[PDB]
Amino acid sequence: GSHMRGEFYQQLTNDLETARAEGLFKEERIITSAQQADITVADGSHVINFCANNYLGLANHPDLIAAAKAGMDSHGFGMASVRFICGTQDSHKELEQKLAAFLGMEDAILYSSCFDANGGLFETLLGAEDAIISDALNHASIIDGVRLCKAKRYRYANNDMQELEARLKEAREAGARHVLIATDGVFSMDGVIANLKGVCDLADKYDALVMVDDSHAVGFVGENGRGSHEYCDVMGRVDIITGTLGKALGGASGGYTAARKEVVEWLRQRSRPYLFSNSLAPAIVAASIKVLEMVEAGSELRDRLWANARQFREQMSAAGFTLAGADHAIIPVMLGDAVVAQKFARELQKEGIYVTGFFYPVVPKGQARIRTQMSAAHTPEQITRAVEAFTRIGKQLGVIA
Amino acid sequence: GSHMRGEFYQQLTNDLETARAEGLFKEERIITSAQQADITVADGSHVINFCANNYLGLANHPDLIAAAKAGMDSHGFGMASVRFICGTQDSHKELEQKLAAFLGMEDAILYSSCFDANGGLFETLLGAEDAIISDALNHASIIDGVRLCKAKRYRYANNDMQELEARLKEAREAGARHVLIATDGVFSMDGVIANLKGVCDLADKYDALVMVDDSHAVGFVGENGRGSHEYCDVMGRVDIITGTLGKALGGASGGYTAARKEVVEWLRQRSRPYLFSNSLAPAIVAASIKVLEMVEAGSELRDRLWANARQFREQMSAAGFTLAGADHAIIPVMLGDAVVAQKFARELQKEGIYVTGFFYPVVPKGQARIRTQMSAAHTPEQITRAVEAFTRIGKQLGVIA
Ligand SMILES: CC(=O)[C@H](NCc1c(COP(=O)(O)O)cnc(C)c1O)C(=O)O
Ligand SMILES: CC(=O)[C@H](NCc1c(COP(=O)(O)O)cnc(C)c1O)C(=O)O
Repeated sequence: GSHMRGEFYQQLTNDLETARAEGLFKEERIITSAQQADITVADGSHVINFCANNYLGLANHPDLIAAAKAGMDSHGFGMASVRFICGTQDSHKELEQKLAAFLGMEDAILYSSCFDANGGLFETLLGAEDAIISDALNHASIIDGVRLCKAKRYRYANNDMQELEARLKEAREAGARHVLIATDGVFSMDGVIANLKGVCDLADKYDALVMVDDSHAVGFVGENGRGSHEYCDVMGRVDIITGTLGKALGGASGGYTAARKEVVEWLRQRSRPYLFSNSLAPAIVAASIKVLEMVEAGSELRDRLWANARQFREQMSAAGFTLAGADHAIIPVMLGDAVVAQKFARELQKEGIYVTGFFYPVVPKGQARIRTQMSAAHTPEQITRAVEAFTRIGKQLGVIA
Repeated sequence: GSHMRGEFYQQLTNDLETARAEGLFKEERIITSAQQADITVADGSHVINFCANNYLGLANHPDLIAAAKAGMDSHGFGMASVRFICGTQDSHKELEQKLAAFLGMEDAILYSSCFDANGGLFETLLGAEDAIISDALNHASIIDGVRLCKAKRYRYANNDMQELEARLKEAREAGARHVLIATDGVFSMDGVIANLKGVCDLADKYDALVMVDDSHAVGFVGENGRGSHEYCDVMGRVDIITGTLGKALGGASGGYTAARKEVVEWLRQRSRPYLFSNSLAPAIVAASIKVLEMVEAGSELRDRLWANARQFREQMSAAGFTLAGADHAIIPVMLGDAVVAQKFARELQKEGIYVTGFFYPVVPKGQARIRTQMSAAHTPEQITRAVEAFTRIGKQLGVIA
């Protein structure tokens, strides 16, 4: 019979139509240009993109494209193999060495994404006798990595050092052997930088390891763009740092875990995504080696980005919008209702501003928002223009007075 | 205090030392050339690679490199965004449409790897009231995808249709709502092709969905290279098919899930790796569109691959070796002892043959082997050389008489 399978398919169709009615259906907008500030969409119109992880504006940089091409010319198109078989080229090692040095760590191991780095981290290093204490606002990739781990789990309210301490005492009282605190370096839907000084101080007091996902920090957060550990001045106090090559560092693909030598080598020996998934492509490896140099010499880019973030926040703050977070390129405009968020975004596009509405499940129901993201590429003029558009539409939709 | 953190690092060091003592430490060998049959290693010497997923020899093909370059010239280096925000270009949709048509499915959704396509599949479609029945030999990526799902789990011995039916009865009698059978199309460490005819017939009898991971079949298995569903004559009967772009289809990176339109759209709306991980890079998207045309152009590469597989299996079997599986490019030479596998691999490189030893945890302890993989790029002479080297070393080591 096909009664149950028929139901499976019918409920999917029903649930999709229901999502649409509730303003929860994500529609993909086709972009026909390369990733940059000024993009072109399907109908050929030009709009300013204010929602990319292209923080330093390098996603379409000539130098990275050139490096990628040179990489394919000398090292090929694909490895067609996981690292331990025949997927390790000299350039993979050069990149890992360069990454470890950049982050101030002993070694680094490559993955095809930070989602995988996180997924293949916890289960490999901790077990049933251990405990993991996570910030409740942690990224989905951290949560899923922790779900695959046998360690006892505990959670503390976002940036709440009082609860973190309570959970640490709880874990230790329960007899946990090794304890690890896991937190985003920057909470991506809120534009909030973690309180790593507070976290590390507690880690010392309770003998716990510290893991930080710096996907939305590496390359532009910190005076040398090293990440949240530099920004919070706890360099050397974070045991494990994971990151991505798909954000500020090029935006193509790839991720990694940087830590002490023992951790990294054990990950190479037992991390499932590393053992059972393709090695990073030569084009990405080559371009990533080049991007780290561009980042190290990107002080002017960071200055621009930082100036852009303060301009947009200051101006939107003056306009009366409710904005989450502080001191980061991610500036979420809080709207609550998903239908209003989608409408606001569509109206903004008519005004030449490209942003996306965020709603369940990427963010909680009732807490919909438009997460804007500044880039070093944006000009003061574009930002003023975006602000004037947000203000006009915000007033028309009853979002602001 | 720091007793526990100190112990954490010491134990990792102890674990590493214990691993190499038992012949379970994987050393990576640096390759300085592009991926191909005749590769170059660190010291500049040339060796023939018989352990790559480069089934059609396209990993360093000039047409793919050219397509990748053109893709970057028009679409940039990276998307620096997940698909629903600003990571969808016209080319992403084009590739998904081409993949769907190629596989004989309604639609397809791209991921950065098949590891993640599997990881983000099950949890999104099934829940606590459902059941997943898995072939015991399933790949780690399927297993980890199932581990994130709340559905009740059942396992059946590899290719055991009797036990598969037993579990289907068990699940249904237990009151399961939706039941899904999950299986590799080709089991990668053994070179065994799944019995999809038997699986699908049973799926109909018990009203169950069927999922197949065709990573080691898409592009070269089947008269038209469509995969195990074509080979087993069950095209259209497999509800969900996942695959990779990192094997026969180029070998760079990327994965996908193909299924009915409503399944695919629901995945776009709720699959975690899709919502919270970078969109596929333009270079890979472009090259992938080209590779599908290359696979379709004719049967020449597939013919050579199968002739090569036939030759190696016949010659190695006549030479006295114990081999696993049948009828596939993957031809495992069973050695049992990890120390012997490691030694055999090293001795083979001295003879100009590059293969790798496989042991715990990639395969059970006591079941070490050297998994060879034929490629359309291999020549009859290279294979004969390989067989002669294997024979010579095998006799020297006492693996064969
Ligand atoms: C290369 C191997 O040794 C082989 N590959 C992994 C694999 C995947 C993952 O593909 P991605 O690189 O993540 O796109 C998916 N399914 C299967 C069945 C396999 O084998 C392996 O694991 O042996
Ligand atoms: C692009 C977003 O909207 C943002 N990015 C994801 C993310 C990752 C995954 O990086 P990969 O693309 O897998 O290399 C890892 N950590 C964090 C903290 C985030 O946010 C997002 O999720 O909102």
